[PDB]
Amino acid sequence: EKVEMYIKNLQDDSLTVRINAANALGKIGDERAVEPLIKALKDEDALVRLSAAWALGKIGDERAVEPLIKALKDEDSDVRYRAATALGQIGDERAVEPLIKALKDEDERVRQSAAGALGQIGDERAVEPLIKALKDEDWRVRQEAAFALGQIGDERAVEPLIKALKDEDSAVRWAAALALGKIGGERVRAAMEKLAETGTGFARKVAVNYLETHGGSAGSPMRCLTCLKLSFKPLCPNCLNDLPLSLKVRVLEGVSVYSFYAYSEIEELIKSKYALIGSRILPLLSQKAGAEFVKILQEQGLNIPLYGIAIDDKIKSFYSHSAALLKGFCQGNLKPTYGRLRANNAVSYAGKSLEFRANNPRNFTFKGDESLDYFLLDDIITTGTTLKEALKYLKTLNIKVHFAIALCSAD
Amino acid sequence: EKVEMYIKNLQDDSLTVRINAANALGKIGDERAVEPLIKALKDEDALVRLSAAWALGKIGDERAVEPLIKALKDEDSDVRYRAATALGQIGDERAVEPLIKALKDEDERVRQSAAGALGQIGDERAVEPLIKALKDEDWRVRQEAAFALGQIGDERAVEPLIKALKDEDSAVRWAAALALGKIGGERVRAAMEKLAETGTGFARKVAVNYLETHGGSAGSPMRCLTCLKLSFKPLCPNCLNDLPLSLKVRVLEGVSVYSFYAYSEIEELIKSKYALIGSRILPLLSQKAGAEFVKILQEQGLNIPLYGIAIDDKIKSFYSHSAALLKGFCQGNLKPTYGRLRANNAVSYAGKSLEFRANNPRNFTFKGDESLDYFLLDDIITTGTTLKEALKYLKTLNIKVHFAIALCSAD
Ligand SMILES: O=P(O)(O)OC[C@H]1O[C@H](OP(=O)(O)OP(=O)(O)O)[C@H](O)[C@@H]1O
Ligand SMILES: O=P(O)(O)OC[C@H]1O[C@H](OP(=O)(O)OP(=O)(O)O)[C@H](O)[C@@H]1O
Ligand SMILES: [Mg+2]
Ligand SMILES: [Mg+2]
Ligand SMILES: [Mg+2]
Ligand SMILES: [Mg+2]
Ligand SMILES: [Zn+2]
Ligand SMILES: [Zn+2]
Repeated sequence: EKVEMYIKNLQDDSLTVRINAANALGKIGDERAVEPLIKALKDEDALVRLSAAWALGKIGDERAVEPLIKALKDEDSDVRYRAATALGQIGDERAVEPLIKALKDEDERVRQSAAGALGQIGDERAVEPLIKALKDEDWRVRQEAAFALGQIGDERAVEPLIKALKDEDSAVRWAAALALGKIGGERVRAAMEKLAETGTGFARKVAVNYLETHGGSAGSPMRCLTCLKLSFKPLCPNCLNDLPLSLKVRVLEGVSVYSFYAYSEIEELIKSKYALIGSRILPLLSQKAGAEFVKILQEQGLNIPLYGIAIDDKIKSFYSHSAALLKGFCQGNLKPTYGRLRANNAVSYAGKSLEFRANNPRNFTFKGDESLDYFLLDDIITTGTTLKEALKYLKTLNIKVHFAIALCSAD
Repeated sequence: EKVEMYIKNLQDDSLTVRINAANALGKIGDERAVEPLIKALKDEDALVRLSAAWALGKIGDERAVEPLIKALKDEDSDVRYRAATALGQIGDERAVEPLIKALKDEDERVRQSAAGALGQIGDERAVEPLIKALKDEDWRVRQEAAFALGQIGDERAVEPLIKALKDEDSAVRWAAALALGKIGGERVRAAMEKLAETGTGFARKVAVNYLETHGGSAGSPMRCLTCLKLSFKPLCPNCLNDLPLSLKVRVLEGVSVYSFYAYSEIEELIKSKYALIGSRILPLLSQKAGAEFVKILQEQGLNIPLYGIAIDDKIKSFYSHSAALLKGFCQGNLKPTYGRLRANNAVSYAGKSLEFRANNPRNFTFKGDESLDYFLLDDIITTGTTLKEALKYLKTLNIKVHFAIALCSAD
């Protein structure tokens, strides 16, 4: 590195060489450049003074705090702006009182950068002056003071920030709503409830999102089961989107079988198929799967009306589980049919060997129109025994089965 | 409707007619079918008894509560299961004590359906018996008791549910973690902190998501600026994904100009370009835009290395705003270049008429290799004055400008 070369270039006669040396020492900043840059703050030209101030904040050494405090009283508003920004970047408590005075500066950029620096330092002494800054003539200063109050997290700012939600500027209302959510509490919850209902823009977005996780509280309010956010469906769209959809194809009895999820990735959701609460989760997964499958059929060219057959469930389930899973999957040219195929025995293959499954068949029975174009759907495929049996049985009845869907794959 | 026809079919001699009448009255359920269905609960066949019980819960009339309580002591476990489910669907407090006894049933399905019904009713009296049910031999009963305790929301269940996070079944741990998050509090926050760090599966997912919004609390912890969730980037991927990306194309000086967002949809994020906190939001938006644009170039066939030129920013910004916006956009065959194009005046067109803009030009200056394949990038297009001027200037210098990018559109 050339750190020591740039340190020498700070005392050059050429202005463009002195400036480039200060900017270079801001990127490749070493503690060796701190003392030479402190001297560069007393340069004749303001372009060198502001570049040295910028570089000192980028280095972050506590030695530059006192000369940067003197640079807050500089004749040039660009040098004052850089000194205020740098003081917050360093984060030393000594800059708090000098930065509080900079909040009353003539230049709106110096006021704004001093407010942001006070939030970066996080000292409680800045709370009252930043509350006054929420009534500045420049909206950029108001916005920066609201953001700084949220970074400090002092409750003394709650009522002034609630009044800032009625500001004329959209970015100021947004900064105030954010600051409120960062502080939290009962007065904030009540302000968010009014802002979500009557507010607009990004301020309303913050309020709506805050109430999804904090508000709406009740013993039994409908919530998402993977993130606990308030949601009418047991899986919010964000959580549903995060579920890994892995498409696989196997050929069983000449019929193509499509799976959409791996058992290892949705194990708990599958295990909860006979739970009261975790029941309505599977129709959400099959709706996601059916939407991708309908695109596959269009790419294939299979645009004929198709009729779904589900393996009829027994009294061991809370509701018509297969009917709900099939109703969710069906969309586009897919249409659901109920009670066409049923097993004469209620044996469970879960956790059983391939030998047990092959020796315990479900005696299938078909009851419906045989001239229709069908497809069968089931929740999971482990060994393919159940599907091979259903396909073989319907093939003997001369029934058109275009494909089979097994939502989840364990094979 | 045929409600009164099905009411008569309940007293038919044919078994298949009596069953279909009870099932039909469960879908097209009227209060007129309640008294006939109460009589159908005392049928000789269990298939009629369970269908009448199912239909009574679907109707939800309080008159069926007492005969369904008697149906909890039925000889058939399928009729008991249906009576327990229906009692929770109605939600009458009178079923609480009879359902508490059903938690000790021989059939694991009756115990499970009674636990879920107790959670639907929401009465506090079920808390202690449901806590005992968290130690059932059947994991489906344990899972249902954990879900029911979360629906009641009584704090007496916190410590037994914290012990359920160490259950041998994955769905039971998941149900217990959900129930804890639904109750909330300091003991829950501490249990979520250990579960997020040391747990696995969906139980860990719930814990991680709960801590993103409730935990990690500090005065200045890095948070998302649209949902307040803990996030190192000022916009979490979920919030970034929700931002409406609207691609538009205009031709300025023969050069195609691409925009990716509407000003009306990201107004506050654009307005905050010169704010300290809201600064790093725009490079996130241009990274999202550049990822879609790189797919457009591949579809077009423009696979040549392209070099980005940004309109150089002045001392009015916190950092190199254009450099950060260009660095975020560039990916794939797009490579960034800095300080090649600069305006000799710092006039601001924001909120000015088309007349003001056309009479106040930015005297552009190019400094770089002219033989390169370039593209220019800017944050917003309102009237196209700035872009028409930059393109016209570079065209006179015989410089290859393949296209222009204006992240945001106000035109
Ligand atoms: O590919 P396979 O080896 O045939 O296994 C798949 C079958 O296993 C499950 O049924 P199960 O018999 O366990 O019924 P259940 O719904 O009563 O648990 C599942 O619902 C499928 O029907
Ligand atoms: O399409 P147009 O009509 O030319 O307007 C677009 C220009 O307006 C803004 O610049 P501005 O002059 O406001 O600079 P600023 O960043 O200092 O506010 C923006 O950054 C573009 O340069
Ligand atoms: Mg099954
Ligand atoms: Mg559907
Ligand atoms: Mg500009
Ligand atoms: Mg990038
Ligand atoms: Zn969710
Ligand atoms: Zn977010």
